[PDB]
Amino acid sequence: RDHRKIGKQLDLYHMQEEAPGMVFWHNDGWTIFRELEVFVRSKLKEYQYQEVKGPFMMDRVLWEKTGHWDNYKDAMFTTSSENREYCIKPMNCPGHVQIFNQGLKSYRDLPLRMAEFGSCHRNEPSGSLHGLMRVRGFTQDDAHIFCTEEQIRDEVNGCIRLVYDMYSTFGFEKIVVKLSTRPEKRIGSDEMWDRAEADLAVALEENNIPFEYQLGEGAFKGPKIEFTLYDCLDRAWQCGTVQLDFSLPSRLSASYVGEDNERKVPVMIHRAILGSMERFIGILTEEFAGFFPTWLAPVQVVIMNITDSQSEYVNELTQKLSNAGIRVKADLRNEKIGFKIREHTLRRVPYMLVCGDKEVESGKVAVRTRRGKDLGSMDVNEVIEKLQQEIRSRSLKQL
Amino acid sequence: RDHRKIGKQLDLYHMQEEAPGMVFWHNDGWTIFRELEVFVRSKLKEYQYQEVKGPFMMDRVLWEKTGHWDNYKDAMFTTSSENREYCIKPMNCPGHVQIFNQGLKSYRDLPLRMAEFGSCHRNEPSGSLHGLMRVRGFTQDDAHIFCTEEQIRDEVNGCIRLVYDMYSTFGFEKIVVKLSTRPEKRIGSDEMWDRAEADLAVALEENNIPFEYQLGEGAFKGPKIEFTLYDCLDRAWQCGTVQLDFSLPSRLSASYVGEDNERKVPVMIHRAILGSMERFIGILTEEFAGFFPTWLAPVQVVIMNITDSQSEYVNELTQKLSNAGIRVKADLRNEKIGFKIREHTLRRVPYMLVCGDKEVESGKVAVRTRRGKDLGSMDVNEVIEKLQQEIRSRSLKQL
Ligand SMILES: *C(=O)[C@@H](NC(=O)c1cccc(O)c1O)[C@H](O)Cc1ccc([N+](=O)[O-])cc1
Ligand SMILES: *C(=O)[C@@H](NC(=O)c1cccc(O)c1O)[C@H](O)Cc1ccc([N+](=O)[O-])cc1
Ligand SMILES: [Zn+2]
Ligand SMILES: [Zn+2]
Repeated sequence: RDHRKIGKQLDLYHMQEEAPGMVFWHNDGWTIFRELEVFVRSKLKEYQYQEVKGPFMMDRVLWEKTGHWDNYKDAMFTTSSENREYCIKPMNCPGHVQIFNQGLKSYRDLPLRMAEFGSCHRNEPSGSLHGLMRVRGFTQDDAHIFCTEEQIRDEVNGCIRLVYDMYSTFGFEKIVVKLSTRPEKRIGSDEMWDRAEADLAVALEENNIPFEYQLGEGAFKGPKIEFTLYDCLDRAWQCGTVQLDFSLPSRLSASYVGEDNERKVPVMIHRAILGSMERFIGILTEEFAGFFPTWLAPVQVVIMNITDSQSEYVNELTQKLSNAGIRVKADLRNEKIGFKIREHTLRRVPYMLVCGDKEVESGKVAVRTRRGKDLGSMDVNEVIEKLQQEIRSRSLKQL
Repeated sequence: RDHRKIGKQLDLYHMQEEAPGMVFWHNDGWTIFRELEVFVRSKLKEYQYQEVKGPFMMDRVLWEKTGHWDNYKDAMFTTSSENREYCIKPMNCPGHVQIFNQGLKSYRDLPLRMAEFGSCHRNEPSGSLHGLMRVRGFTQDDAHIFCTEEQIRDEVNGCIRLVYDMYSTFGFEKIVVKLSTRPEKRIGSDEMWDRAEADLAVALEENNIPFEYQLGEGAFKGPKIEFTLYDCLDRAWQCGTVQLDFSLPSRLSASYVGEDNERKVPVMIHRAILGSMERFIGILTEEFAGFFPTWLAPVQVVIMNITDSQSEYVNELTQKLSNAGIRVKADLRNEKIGFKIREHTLRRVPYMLVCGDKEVESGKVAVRTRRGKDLGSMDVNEVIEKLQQEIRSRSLKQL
């Protein structure tokens, strides 16, 4: 249960000192990463999130208008061009406000939910880097919700449902929720904080979450919620964050016309469910110990001949499974079938299809699982339907 | 036919001086961009391209090992960290060789086709920037093929087929192909160039392409092919490039074990079909004048009520179309139906579904196109099937 060893064994990714803290994703690791994005996109569709893409660097003058910039200016990579200085973005939020500021908005556009899979970079001390857990370049399942004060409770509800629904998909059902105190120095009126804290407290009560208040001081932007999942080793991983912001929309001049035809500043809700997805893949690799569920497995099925007489059949099957949307590989190598099955079992391929002489003549295929279970000779279409159901439902367990 | 005006009208993207040459993609522009990636991914699947992801910056020491670095060092953004200097990648190729250099390879791994949608940045003079056509950050449909000398002809054939097949999808069928001369200063033996030029010439003859030899000097890496499409205004756009490389794999220490058990340097083939995809969207926006084909349209269907009596029906329909994989929006605003239809026609929505009292009671829906064609009342499932066929086939024209 070391994602760096499993990552190497399954050829998921690598790192080198020429680019510290930045992942080289190999084909199979990138497959897992794209599948996670597909999964995230399907869950946001339910809430009608927009999906946007912001630029990788912006003028330092823009970043200086955010606020508590001094505290983070040390962690950003900077660059320059034509006597102008840029920061590689360490966060997507100011870019999202730029998109919100294009076009007059009014109350009828809110809540405006805007998600991005945007790569961000931070200049972390090299001594703290570790595998996929602590990186310099990361992509989170990021989004920002622009809403009114009244809409906070409903919007925080949606985030809560999204956290519990996405975590359970992977088998994470023990979840701890920590609310945050209000620090000495904050932006915003006391009244505005008091109402927002009421929204958060009401939203957690309706869902019956047992929350604690965290001992350390919270942010200056607004109240904050952090979600911690526990893996099968009962290890704690803080992944989800919901952060209210009364500061950034005002600093970057976001506004909308309200019902009273009066110009107002939207509330921003920053939130991420998985957090850094490089890290979440690290957690998953260890949670499953490399036995990825079928929908996540880089290679879902391997089809093998016993002799060269079945090679044309195996290629036919492979094309058929591939056209049915299954990540499938043919293994036509000159190796004994017991050698091939063992090799692909060690590489954690969910299903293994064996094609001898009986199967070419019958139109069927012999099915073995990576756990060693012998499922017998099955019709090709039966196998396809069963595989498609396991994939579309993102089932955690096999047939 | 100005993509910057159409881009603004349809709310596809914007740019600002805080990040010159770098696109802020809005929801609808990003939808087009992701659809293009889906399309590219489906065409590469046919050739079993891998898809990888490399880091955004690498040590300047690595970039200096490439060769003709002096010529391009002026165009890269540089940054630094812990008394070490990095270049924001202006190209994906050295990152792909790093991935190839992880793991011993042999002849049985070749050809190894490795694609990436990787964002790259170049420090272009601000005076040359223009819309989506000349940017500082761009993503091309990039790939690198590692192969043997013998495999060049077959590999170049695949690229040729991919160029003609992808361009025709968008309606581009007039294509001009230019081969390149051999410059005075080149890397590689004369013999190695002579054989590779024979591979390229044979590959073009088999496909019956009329090629010209370009007047200007070619690259020093190897022979080169450029493909130029013509749009409906008969404007020439050079998009595809196939560039042989005998230099980079040797400089960055790529090798494989051959059949004779002898260590050898692979040939690299750099290729892109669409080129910069920001630019290709610009070309498409002008080619279609904003009337995107259904599969590309940011919003494929809009469903409208006439009064509040049909709102529940419209929401039901919307959820049904959405579950069927159609990008669909309900328009329940308090506006006359003729006003709503005109508005969504001006925004180039392919299909418009009108729900009055007759349609709620009949279970049908009235269909109007963005060209003004009245298709009559249709069963909901008929509409879904027709829409799914137009989408899955990426048809250029409506029903
Ligand atoms: C304030 O913005 C706070 N943001 C978050 O905690 C946050 C959580 C989930 C999603 C998004 O988009 C969020 O912004 C804070 O700014 C986060 C932050 C910490 C450190 C640095 N840094 O460069 O050292 C930047 C941002
Ligand atoms: C040599 O590599 C040549 N490459 C290409 O033309 C190319 C075409 C299609 C796909 C890929 O991946 C390619 O590399 C050349 O290096 C391209 C290049 C031009 C200019 C700069 N620059 O930073 O000024 C970098 C690379
Ligand atoms: Zn944020
Ligand atoms: Zn290249």
